[PDB]
Amino acid sequence: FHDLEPGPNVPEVVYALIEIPKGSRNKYELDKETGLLKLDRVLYTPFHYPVDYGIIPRTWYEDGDPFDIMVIMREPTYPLTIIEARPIGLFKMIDSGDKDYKVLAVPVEDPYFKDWKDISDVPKAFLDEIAHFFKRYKELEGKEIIVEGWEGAEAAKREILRAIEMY
Amino acid sequence: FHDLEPGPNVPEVVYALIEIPKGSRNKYELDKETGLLKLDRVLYTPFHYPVDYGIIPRTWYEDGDPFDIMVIMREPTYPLTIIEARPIGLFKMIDSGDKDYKVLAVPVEDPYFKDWKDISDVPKAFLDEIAHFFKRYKELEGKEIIVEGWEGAEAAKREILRAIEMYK
Amino acid sequence: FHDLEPGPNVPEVVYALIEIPKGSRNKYELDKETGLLKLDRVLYTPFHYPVDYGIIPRTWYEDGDPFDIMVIMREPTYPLTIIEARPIGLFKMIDSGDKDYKVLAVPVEDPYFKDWKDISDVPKAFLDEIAHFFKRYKELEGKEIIVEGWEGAEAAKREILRAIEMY
Amino acid sequence: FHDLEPGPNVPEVVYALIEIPKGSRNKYELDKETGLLKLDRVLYTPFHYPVDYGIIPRTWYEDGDPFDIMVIMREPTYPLTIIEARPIGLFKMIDSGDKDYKVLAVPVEDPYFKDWKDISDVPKAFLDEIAHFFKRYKELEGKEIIVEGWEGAEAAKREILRAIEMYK
Amino acid sequence: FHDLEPGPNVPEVVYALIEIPKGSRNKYELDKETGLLKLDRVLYTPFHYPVDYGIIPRTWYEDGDPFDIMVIMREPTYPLTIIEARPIGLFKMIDSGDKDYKVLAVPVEDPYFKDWKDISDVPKAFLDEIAHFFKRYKELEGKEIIVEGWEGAEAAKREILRAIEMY
Amino acid sequence: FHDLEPGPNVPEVVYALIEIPKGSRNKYELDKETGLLKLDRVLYTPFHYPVDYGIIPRTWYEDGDPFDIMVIMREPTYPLTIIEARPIGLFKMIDSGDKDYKVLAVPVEDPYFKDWKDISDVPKAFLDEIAHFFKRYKELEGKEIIVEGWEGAEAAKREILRAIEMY
Repeated sequence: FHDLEPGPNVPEVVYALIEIPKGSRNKYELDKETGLLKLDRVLYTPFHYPVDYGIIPRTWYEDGDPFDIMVIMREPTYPLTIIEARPIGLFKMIDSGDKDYKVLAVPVEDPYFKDWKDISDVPKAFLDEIAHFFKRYKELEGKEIIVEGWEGAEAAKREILRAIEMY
Repeated sequence: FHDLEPGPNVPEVVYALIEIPKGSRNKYELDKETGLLKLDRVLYTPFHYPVDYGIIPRTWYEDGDPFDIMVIMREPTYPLTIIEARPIGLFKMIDSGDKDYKVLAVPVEDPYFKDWKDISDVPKAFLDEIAHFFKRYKELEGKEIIVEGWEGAEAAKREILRAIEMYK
Repeated sequence: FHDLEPGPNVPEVVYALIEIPKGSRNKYELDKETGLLKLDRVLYTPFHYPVDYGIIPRTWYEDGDPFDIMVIMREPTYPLTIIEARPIGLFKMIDSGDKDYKVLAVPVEDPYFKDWKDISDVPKAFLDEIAHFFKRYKELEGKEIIVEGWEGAEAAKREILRAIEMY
Repeated sequence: FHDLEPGPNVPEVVYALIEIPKGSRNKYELDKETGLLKLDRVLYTPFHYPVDYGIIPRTWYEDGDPFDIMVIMREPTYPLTIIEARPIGLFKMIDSGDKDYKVLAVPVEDPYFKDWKDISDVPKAFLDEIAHFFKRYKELEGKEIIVEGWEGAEAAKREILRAIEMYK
Repeated sequence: FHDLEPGPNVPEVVYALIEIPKGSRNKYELDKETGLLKLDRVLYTPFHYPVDYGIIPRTWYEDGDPFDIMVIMREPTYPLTIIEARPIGLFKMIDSGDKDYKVLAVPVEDPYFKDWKDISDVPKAFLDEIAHFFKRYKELEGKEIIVEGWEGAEAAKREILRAIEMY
Repeated sequence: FHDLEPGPNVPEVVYALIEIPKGSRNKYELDKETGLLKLDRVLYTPFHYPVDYGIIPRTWYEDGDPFDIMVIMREPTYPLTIIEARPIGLFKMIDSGDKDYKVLAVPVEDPYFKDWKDISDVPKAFLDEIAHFFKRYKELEGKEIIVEGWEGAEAAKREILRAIEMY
């Protein structure tokens, strides 16, 4: 089952339940019916998840699916691992005509990112790398998405607080 | 960790709960009570599993252990992840008196194997490396294992059913 | 571990419930309110654990924390992997405030260590490589640790049945 | 490091000197003068090569660089190792004005691919992931690349010859 | 390296000829009488190099040895990999007998460090993680090292053209 | 080309030019016509080289092929890497009716094996693991071999000195 919480200070520090460790071509997903890790699909192209992709406990990103969070990690964690994350941005894209934003966060417990606190704290090539990833990783799956851009911490925190109360 | 079902439409597609990620030399089993991961043993020889090995939920085979399944995976998965596998063959092997059969399943969610529906679609070398592995991976342990051969998907599934029925 | 017999033989055949697989730089920890894997920190230096690091269920060690056990593995397992271990020694050190004793062990089901029963059977340098490890990993984090030395197997097996009963 | 020949019997089997081991995100090229490994660049997107990429010794193609070869390898090899590859197809792609074609070769010394003689033997998904990779792996860099398609082994080899003849 | 232009721009665009890929615990070295890769030693502690470690061809540094350069790479290369680097700093330390200065650099052809030119652009903790590294790796081998601190990019670029000419 | 030497003290310490790093399923081989690494074959079975397999510079194991040496290494080296090796045993087997012995050595520069100097210094499960490997790794290649056993250092040193003078 799951019943864990959104995290400590909330908009400030949040919990990140990881499903896909950086470097994976295999896209996993936490099962709601079981609570165990299940294989969603193997990316049709040689893309490797650029970050530790996961969700934030008990959040409701409109309808259904929890709010997804991308944690920058210098060494991938294992699926189903909880991370205390400091949001720093909001990746904004539209899939089937709808907003499909995601929280770009960073690890609290890794001094490397101690002074990282807002998109303008992340080299641009990286952001473009995460962006270029969602833009093409499902293309062979007959899906194309429209990318809008990013937003800083506040928007992130802003969306999180919401997604949570919406939950 | 067995409150889950044998999978989607049982015959044609089942769930494979992995225990051993491809390329591993540590042999992990799914603990009875706990459900958690258990270091079964460290193979006595420099072999690494050539597939993702695991079990089909809610199934019981001849010996008296879950029906084992082998999912051919390009990139290994983590012990305990669920996988929607499509059987394509049955591995017949006898471990020390026990009729220890295994299913050869492929990922439903990887196009690479889009046209791997039956044992006749698998490169004969791969099948060969698979039987050789079991044929010998225990030799040092003292257990001698005889290999019998292969059977296609239909067989695989016929056995899947029977295993499900034996859980009860 | 919420519930799990400490080990099937005691003294000897003990149950090691790994948290940090050898080779890892991410220091993981097990939470009791959840039972899920949780990222605790990221070693501030480029240090990688020299052994799988775990704990013995249903134990209690003087500081309140469980009983830490270092299993010596060739190929690292996965966090939450239950390993039937077998303590061949005890590593004495103090995180500066209450002694923090780790239990050096060897996995059964691996003929490789067939003849490993005391720290005397353990190559010296290795033993050292560990000593240095704790005597130096947190240092960077502005913290010190007093590493005395090692104690025998029976020694370890002593502090062990203590804690396994101390409940 | 090019005193070596195009390979055994040139058409049917060539040598492939690898530069990029499968699964790598760092792009390595074979330095002109030195011969030694050169970090060409770090791909701008989370792509990892899906094959062992390298060059056919003593060959020169249209653009003005060695004829490139792709060896499908289960377990990647080290940059600079030689491999006896068996072509089975030709990848047609145009990089910024240049007719940048590549050979699709398989290992002679891996039974797994025993029956991979032509492009029709390759799982269509794999071929698809291959073209998608080139089609986009440079997008961020500013270079836009158009993909043209595939041709079988005969084609591959016809081009191998021509490349050899252009070295001279 | 028997022969190879130190780098195409000097000051800046320098030629780094890696010996020990980041992540490695085997300390490799390049032999001049052969030019082949050679195992030099195995760090006595479970330390793994934090960066690809190399040297600048056709240089000479006060002790007779070449000029060491630490490139900061995301994915490690392979020994004998020529990387067009770019020194953003200088790491000052002394192996106890003659100062041993390393040259912290950043690879070009990796937009990620697009804006890395001085140690000020380098996350602090990281810089530290290195400092600790040398200030602690050989210790176990009954040896000490005096780690002062870091110096700027121009600082590094200075000691550099020294050695590149000192021949 | 190659022209390197057998090693330092000779029967005592020897050089090991590695072709196949521990963990490889891919069997490589140093090319005599080129001197570059070439792929011999990919093992027909999921065996992974148990050790760093290689050759000793300028040795003549009867006809042709250089004397092969197996170095025990806790972390694999890269192909074409030179290692100073301390012989400790002779693996004895017969392939096509002939002796096809190999030198089992150990790394000088890794304190872990400081006190390893003779087969009786290597856990037995390991020796049986190396042995079981050659016994079956070419079976699917229609070849079966006959395994005789091992011999200690002196035999090794004895065979090396010979193989060299024979060269």
